[PDB]
Amino acid sequence: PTQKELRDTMSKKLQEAIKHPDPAVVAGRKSAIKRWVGVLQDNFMEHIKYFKGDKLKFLHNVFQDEGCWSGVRLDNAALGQRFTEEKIGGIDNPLRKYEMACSYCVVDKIHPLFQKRFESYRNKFPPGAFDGKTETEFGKYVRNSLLDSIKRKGPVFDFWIDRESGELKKYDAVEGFDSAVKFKWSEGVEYFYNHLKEEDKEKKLTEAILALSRVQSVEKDAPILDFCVNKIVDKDTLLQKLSQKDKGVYSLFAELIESCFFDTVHDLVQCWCYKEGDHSEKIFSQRDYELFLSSLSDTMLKNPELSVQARSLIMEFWECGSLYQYRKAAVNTSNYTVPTSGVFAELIVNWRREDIYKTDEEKEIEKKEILDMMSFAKDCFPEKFELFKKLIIRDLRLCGREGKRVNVDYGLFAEELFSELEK
Repeated sequence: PTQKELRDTMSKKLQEAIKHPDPAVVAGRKSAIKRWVGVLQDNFMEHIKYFKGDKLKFLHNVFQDEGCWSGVRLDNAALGQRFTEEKIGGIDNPLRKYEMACSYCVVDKIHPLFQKRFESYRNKFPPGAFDGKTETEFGKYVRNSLLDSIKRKGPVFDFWIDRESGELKKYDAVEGFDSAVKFKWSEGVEYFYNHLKEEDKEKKLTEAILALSRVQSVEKDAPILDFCVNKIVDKDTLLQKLSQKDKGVYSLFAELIESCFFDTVHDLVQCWCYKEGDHSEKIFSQRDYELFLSSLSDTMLKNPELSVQARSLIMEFWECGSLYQYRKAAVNTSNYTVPTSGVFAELIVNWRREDIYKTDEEKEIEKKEILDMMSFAKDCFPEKFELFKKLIIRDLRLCGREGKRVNVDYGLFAEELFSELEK
């Protein structure tokens, strides 16, 4: 397989650890595991790629531990403790412990774990005195050589150890926070956030959100945006600042959706779009709206374990009263195209998906959602509905997407919905 397939395989394997009565909790924790492994790029995959047997079992047992979770998000303080232990439940820790202590800001263990790394690294040099240097000179030389080597894997692994003295470095909370944002180091952002003075927290969170909410955003930005948005106390002031930034609101929603932070997007739609001057003021554009829906339906197919939650957010955008104008324009056919043809096609693909068991009740809920959306398209533009139908069918036939069974005419499934609609 490709590296992407190996990451998806590793995520799916670690997701076997997740069991919980609440389906939203299961889905959210499974998405958290996928972000921890890495989706489009390696995150912790780099450390665990070749783990099998007891090495994988150690990770399984960590993610099975209810103490490692805060709702649907990983509890980094608890994870850091587990990932720096020598053994848990009779299984040796397979991870590079100094690197885990750095990443999770386990400040009581970074220095002693680095000393063990330093002592073994020193063992590749001759056992005597080296080049007549003093012990301090030689210790500074080996430590610098070791840290210069480790820093290739990321600035976090050369952040905590003083080059001159070898001691654990101390950071002011603002300096650490800014460095962690620069490093796209989500664990460090949270660690230093907890050390900011109360009067500084809102300003620093807002700075981070405005800096990262841009079309240049990448996957490692999303956990930082999610963390910062959920720590903001005054969401109305945040919107005022973000709406002054070019594509700021679009970029925030888009990055959160693509990384499956669905609960956060739900919360922001409620705060910013379902809130009750100009009653019809918009905070994102018609095209932004269509891109939210298309991103959600694409994420739904890529992550079927989240399909219920993705559909919920699609319907939140669809039925939001302040967005009714966008909803209508989203089903308007013009120049032989309709903005939501792919969304409808992907909802149909999801509805007909059979690789995971779903009850007849869940299938009927999915079907009714689709029929209700199609009925709206027909009611808005009855004279264009025949073209609308053709475009959905063509979109189903033109794309071979995830979750779509090969050599199956999905257009026939669309025709079944269309037929029920007329009668």
